Amino acid sequence: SMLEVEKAKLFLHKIPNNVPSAALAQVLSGKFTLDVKQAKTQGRYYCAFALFHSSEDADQAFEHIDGIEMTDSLGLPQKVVIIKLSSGSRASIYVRKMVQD
Repeated sequence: SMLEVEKAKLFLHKIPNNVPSAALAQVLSGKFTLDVKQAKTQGRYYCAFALFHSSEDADQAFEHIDGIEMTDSLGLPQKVVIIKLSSGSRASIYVRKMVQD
């Protein structure tokens, strides 16, 4: 049942440190909770996990994400989505499913 929790997770990463993690909720739909990981020492980016109630809700939310669909070198489908920052600045963050089976 650990896997069904994991299949309900989206992985948000390459997030610049100037992005407040609460702003990550603006690019996701549905009902989820965000678990933010601390940036490494002298690190510039951080990542977060969005946990939904099921893999179906996670898949539904990932499809709803407004972002460019791409494939990384590992062959994983990922979406590049723009975060509108209150400073008029912006950030590109990457979103993919946690489990790629």
